[PDB]
Amino acid sequence: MVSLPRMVYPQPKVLTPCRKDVLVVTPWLAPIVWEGTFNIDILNEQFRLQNTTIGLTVFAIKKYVAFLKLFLETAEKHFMVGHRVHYYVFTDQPAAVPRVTLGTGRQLSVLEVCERRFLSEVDYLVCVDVDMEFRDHVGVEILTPLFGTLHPGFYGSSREAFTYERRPQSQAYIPKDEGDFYYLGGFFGGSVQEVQRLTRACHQAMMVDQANGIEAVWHDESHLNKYLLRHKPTKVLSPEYLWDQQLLGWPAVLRKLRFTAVP
Ligand SMILES: CCCCCCO[C@@H]1O[C@H](CO)[C@H](O)[C@H](N)[C@H]1O[C@@H]1O[C@@H](C)[C@@H](O)[C@@H](O)[C@@H]1O
Ligand SMILES: [Hg+2]
Ligand SMILES: [Hg+2]
Ligand SMILES: [Hg+2]
Ligand SMILES: [Hg+2]
Repeated sequence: MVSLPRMVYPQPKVLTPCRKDVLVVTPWLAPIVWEGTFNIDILNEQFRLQNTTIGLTVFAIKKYVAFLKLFLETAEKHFMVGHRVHYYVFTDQPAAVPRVTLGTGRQLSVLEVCERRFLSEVDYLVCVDVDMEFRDHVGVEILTPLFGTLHPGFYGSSREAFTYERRPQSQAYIPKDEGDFYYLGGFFGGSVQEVQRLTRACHQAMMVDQANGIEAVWHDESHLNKYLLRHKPTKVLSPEYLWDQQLLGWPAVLRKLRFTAVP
């Protein structure tokens, strides 16, 4: 809304692509976020001017409460640093949640296991798994009305290979000739409104399947892929945002491993 201040930085080169080894924009013109595609300084400016508040949700149940400490600490070093952050930890063990020191402007809410709440406390919801750790920068370059992340195991495969729900009896069914990408169920987000619409669409889809006595091959992840097929995300994060180094190594194509799994 408000204008940006004087800024000095490398002039974008029209005849010089940033990256030439990967697709940096989808067929529906949504950027695909890769290191080297964005100037964080510009993006930080734009989002700070709007005093943007990002909500980060995680569900730590049972033995998973153990990953909270590493998760929160690493997030404190790489997640939306400089912006307002609100962590929402949904757990079945409120007292097991570790006491993590948070930077200023960042807070944490423990929810023992409504929506209207999210609409008033944050501008964006980022939803991920807890058994993870941040290893590098994960910032506002990902914020958009709706985004999904490319699965680290199929980002170089053809649709026919994707592990979509192939049974026509499931609401998550996707034929072999349909599909843009295979998105990860453990890293998606967008505005509060768009994220609730997605989760509401999936919950209903999952009920219909249960009533029909069937469960999608990859559960939640199967429905997400179906919803994102019909509602193209406004931004797609590259595999840099969710990788398993132990299981997949470190390809030259990935200049950074931002969010990874904890062996
Ligand atoms: C992250 C490694 C990618 C390649 C392994 C296959 O990944 C699995 O893919 C299915 C869908 O086809 C599900 O998404 C599984 N959850 C994926 O497992 C992955 O690997 C295991 C070991 C865990 O790290 C899991 O979190 C990963 O998604
Ligand atoms: Hg969420
Ligand atoms: Hg869905
Ligand atoms: Hg769901
Ligand atoms: Hg979902």
